[PDB]
Amino acid sequence: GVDFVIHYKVPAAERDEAEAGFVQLIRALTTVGLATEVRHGENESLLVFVKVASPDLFAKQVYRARLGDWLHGVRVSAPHNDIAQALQDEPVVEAERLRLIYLMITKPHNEWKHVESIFPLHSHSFNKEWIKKWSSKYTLEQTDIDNIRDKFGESVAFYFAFLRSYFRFLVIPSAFGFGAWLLLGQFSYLYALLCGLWSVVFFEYWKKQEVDLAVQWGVRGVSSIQQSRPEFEWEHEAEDPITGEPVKVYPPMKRVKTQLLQIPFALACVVALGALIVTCNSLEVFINEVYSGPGKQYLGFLPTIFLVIGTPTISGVLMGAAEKLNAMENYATVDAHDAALIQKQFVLNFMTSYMALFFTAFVYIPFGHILHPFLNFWRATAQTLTFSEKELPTREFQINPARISNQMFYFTVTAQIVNFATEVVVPYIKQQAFQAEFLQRVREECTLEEYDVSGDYREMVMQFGYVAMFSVAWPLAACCFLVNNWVELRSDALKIAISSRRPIPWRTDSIGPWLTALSFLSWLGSITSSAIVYLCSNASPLKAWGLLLSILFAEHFYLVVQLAVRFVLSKLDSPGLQKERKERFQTKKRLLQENLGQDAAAAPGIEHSEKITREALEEEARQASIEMFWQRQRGMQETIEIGRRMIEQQLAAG
Amino acid sequence: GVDFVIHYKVPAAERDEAEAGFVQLIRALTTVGLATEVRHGENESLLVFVKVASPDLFAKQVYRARLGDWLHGVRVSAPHNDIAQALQDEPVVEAERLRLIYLMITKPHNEWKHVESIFPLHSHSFNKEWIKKWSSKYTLEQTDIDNIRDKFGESVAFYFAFLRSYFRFLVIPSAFGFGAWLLLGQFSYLYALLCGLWSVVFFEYWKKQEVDLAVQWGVRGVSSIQQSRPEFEWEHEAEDPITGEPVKVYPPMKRVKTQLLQIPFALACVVALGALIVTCNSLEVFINEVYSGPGKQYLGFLPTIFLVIGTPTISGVLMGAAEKLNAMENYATVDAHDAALIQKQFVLNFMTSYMALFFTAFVYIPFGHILHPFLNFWRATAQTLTFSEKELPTREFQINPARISNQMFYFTVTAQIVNFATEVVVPYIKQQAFQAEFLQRVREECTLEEYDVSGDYREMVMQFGYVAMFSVAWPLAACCFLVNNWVELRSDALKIAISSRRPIPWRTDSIGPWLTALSFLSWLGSITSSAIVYLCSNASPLKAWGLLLSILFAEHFYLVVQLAVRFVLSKLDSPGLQKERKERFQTKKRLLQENLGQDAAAAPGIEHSEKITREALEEEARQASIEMFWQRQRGMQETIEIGRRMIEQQLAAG
Ligand SMILES: [Ca+2]
Ligand SMILES: [Ca+2]
Ligand SMILES: [Ca+2]
Ligand SMILES: [Ca+2]
Repeated sequence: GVDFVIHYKVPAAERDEAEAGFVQLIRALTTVGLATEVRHGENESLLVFVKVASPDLFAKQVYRARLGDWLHGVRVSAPHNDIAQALQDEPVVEAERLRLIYLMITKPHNEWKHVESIFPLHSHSFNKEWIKKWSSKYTLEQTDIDNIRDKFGESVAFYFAFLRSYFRFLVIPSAFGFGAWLLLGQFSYLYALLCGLWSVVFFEYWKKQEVDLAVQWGVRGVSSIQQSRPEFEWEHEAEDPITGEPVKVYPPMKRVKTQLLQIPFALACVVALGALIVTCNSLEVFINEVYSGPGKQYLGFLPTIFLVIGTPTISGVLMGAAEKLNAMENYATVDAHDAALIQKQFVLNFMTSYMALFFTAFVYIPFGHILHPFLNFWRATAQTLTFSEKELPTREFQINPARISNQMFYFTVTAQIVNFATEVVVPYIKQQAFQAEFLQRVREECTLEEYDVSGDYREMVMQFGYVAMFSVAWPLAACCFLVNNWVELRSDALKIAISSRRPIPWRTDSIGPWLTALSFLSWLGSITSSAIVYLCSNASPLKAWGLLLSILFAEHFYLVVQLAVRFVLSKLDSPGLQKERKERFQTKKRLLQENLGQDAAAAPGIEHSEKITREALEEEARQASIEMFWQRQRGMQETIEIGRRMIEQQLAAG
Repeated sequence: GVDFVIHYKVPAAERDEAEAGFVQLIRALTTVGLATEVRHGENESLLVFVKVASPDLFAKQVYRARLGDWLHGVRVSAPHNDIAQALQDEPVVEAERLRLIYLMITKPHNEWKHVESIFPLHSHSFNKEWIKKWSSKYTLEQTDIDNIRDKFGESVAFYFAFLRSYFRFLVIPSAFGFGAWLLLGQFSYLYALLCGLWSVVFFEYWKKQEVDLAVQWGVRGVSSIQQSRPEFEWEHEAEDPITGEPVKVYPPMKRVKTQLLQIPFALACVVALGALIVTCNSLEVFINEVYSGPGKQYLGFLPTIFLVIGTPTISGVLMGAAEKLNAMENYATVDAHDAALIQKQFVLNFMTSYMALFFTAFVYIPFGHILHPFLNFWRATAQTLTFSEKELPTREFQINPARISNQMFYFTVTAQIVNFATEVVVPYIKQQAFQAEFLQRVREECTLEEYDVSGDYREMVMQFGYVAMFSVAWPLAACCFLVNNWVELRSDALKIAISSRRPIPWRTDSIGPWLTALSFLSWLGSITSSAIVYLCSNASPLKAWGLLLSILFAEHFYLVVQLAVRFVLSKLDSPGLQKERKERFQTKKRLLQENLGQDAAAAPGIEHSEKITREALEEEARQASIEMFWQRQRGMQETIEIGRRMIEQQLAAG
């Protein structure tokens, strides 16, 4: 097991001595401001190793960070022992350390004229047992995820927390999905209902989980604490309505107006990518269904090639408009900025993941006769390419309902197998192609890319969409994903260890933008599922009332289930919210104890009512100093006897 | 201006001396336990006047109440001056006083074997200027509502706060409603969209307002503080997960199961009342449209008579099932119990308010030919009643599309005019029929019923439903309500003063159950409006795609607008939530100041990095006591020069 003695590593690119020297000078000048540097240079770029010297001055800042998080309400419990030494009963976590030191480097004490990167080194001793402990287990445990947070951070930890929770909830649709396939058959108006019921439950349950995890890990509300973006544009400067600190203000409603440009942007993505996909699909239909002679197997690959060339090209242009629009929307924090870019990308992701299926389930199978003009375009076009005047041989366009079954098999089986290769084997091959002890190891790790949680997030989010929307045409889809996800936990853990450098510890109290993505896919999947069932069941397909009622009932079934599930979960106890609400109580309680001598939160004796008589006496006397207003027959019994006397008097009248 | 010197009044019914005497004895025995009693008896029932004697012992309990509200998080700011006398810079409010002693009277220190009632006396001096100041103003102000809370309480105050906000938001549909009527015409697929847009805005805006009002009045979360119901059934006893106090527990999910019986209950109400209303409507059609000879004007009243007899009779039975089901659901607090009974009643209210219109807009006008079997039933039935064998004269059933216009005129004009009479003139007539100074006045006031906020709440809530659902067939409806609501503010204030006794000060942080009612009416009104537009426009009415597309677009327009409005409002500042989040900050800040000497929330000088060198020296020495692991070239410049030396060395290779 190889060891490490470094906290962070800073490589400074060496182009020309003039600026490279200046870079090395002041970067050193600043780093030594608070942290030790040992600078050994390898691979034509100098490597500045940085670690905290004084542990006394470090824990003084770690504790100061604990206070900051607690002050703004991010941390549930204060470190109010007030002595930093004895406060290490809650010891400094490696992620907590690595994060806080990263800040000292990356706070406004740096970022420095094209520094190559800043990254911590891995822990081979930890990564070994990591992939080992998980490859032996059939079932992961919460403490395993807690360990992930400890060494890497909540940003990485939540994904595994999400993937794990999504994995076990995926058992349910694997159950009645197998049962639907085994008994009920394809296109069942029952699996769709159970799929909608499931999607609502899993989503609402995970939202409830995120609060608990945020409280457990003490990151609840960390999103509005992180450093604001440098290139954030602000019109004026005011006071924080909470903290009172000088915050730079930019009109929220002015941002809302700018964010309205996502509506035409989204349509542009649906049109651009959609036209690209529906075109390749028409070729796929023309080449296979409509014959076109020898070389068909050679020709069959050609439309697939168009996708590979077309997708990054068209979406790359659209991404430029996204990145440009993202800056215009002007986000205060790095958290909000990257979360908005991801949402913009989701429209691109949606198209390149489902449009092939939409074309099949809503255009191809239920109608298909509208594809004839598309087919003729390829008929004439291919004739030109042939160069020979003779017509390409042709046969009647016949609709094959097995198309939706073949595509679903790809996305659920074949596409997931080539995923394991692309996500793991291809990066590992790159290492093989590349092919003191610290330095060689550090050379290696310097090369790798930073781990991106977003890539792993969408792979599962887009996968969920397949279940929510198109699994009614292939009920065995959930089972294929269930198997994949077990390996996905292992595989993603494996690539973090050896295929990428250790990511900077970063904190979030939610999966973020992916929540809306899941929620949208779940809703649209209620319309999609039922609509597919009606159209693909194959009486004449009466689009008028037949299609719309199927959608009307299933969508409203989804909406009612939504209200039902939330209602039930709202009456269940929530550990996360209970902790925060209890600390707040006791904190308020403590001040009361200190201020009032422990005695607050009995009833006076009857004899005290004589003191009551005394106060009435004192009132009368003060009024006696000075008409009907002050009348009292004082004493307990005097009133009783008068009232008693009244009782027999009133019956005397009767 | 007549004055008062009493806080509360307790009349004890006198039937037979044995129990009436026992009632008078111990009720007195208990009342004097903490409060003064003067007992003068009038109108065959003894009147026990109760007021607080010791003002020193009273403010000691008022302040203790302030602490209680603040401790549980209901109050934003503590009364932490700790001296009750100087804490009257926030003086004791009359409602605050009256509420707290009502508790003193009615907590488990009473309720006492059929005590007639317990109620405070009005303030004629205040009620005079009340109706005066509002009858002079064109526009009410927040401070006017604040005054209402002061003398009556938040329960009464919220209604007027709701009515006022609902009144001014009702200006908007009065605007484009007049415009739709003036220009666009009836059944416009544009007013409906603006109606849905408006309903979402007003509702979401009011929800935001309730938080602010709750914070302003310091009642935020008071619902889970009030005394639990005596007849609440509890299985076991545990500790409050927050307070730690012994709370009696009843399984929430066991209640959820019991609450599932509202689904068949609702259907029973829709069927029972629905059958009753659709029957009277068939008579209305038979008597007017289908002639039936002389006495038609006399006969015309007969179906209306059926409604007046039928409605309280059928719904009275259904209410018994509601009251029975309500107890089974077993609610912990009186707040939750009455809120659930109101929700059950809403189904009855919904039917008796809109079913006549549904019959017109969905059965009568767009079809009507399905009414022929209903008409024949009355044809034969009337023949039997006539006693003469000769057939009743008959004429062709002809559909009149002006029916929906006539009914809408009733509900918006005529029904609101007879409302002013029933809600104000009829109670005032009752006083005229009824026709020392303390005695005369208190005798009069004892008779009056307790003010019910629920009655005034539904009148406006059911009115809102007319706008949200059926105003597209009568766009001038909002204007008629706008005029009514201005008077409604005045009139309801007038009946509280003279038509009813002063209500006990009671606190809530929301309008409660009416929120869901408004939200449901707003949603259903999106389907109702568009469906009405399509069906009542009057090509053949293709129910299949035509009706459903109209609903599909308008409902989804509603759902998207919902997300849009919430998104916008979520980026606006909320005064209520800002106060609570700031106190929590400063409270946490204060403890930090006390504990750490005011100094927490600069950067060390470069020379300190020599102390950094010192700590590295201390590390080495301790390791020196004891291979590649501990390597350092100490000092700022030693690292710089080595790195510098590396620079020209690496270029030498090149
Ligand atoms: Ca994979
Ligand atoms: Ca992955
Ligand atoms: Ca009225
Ligand atoms: Ca009213």
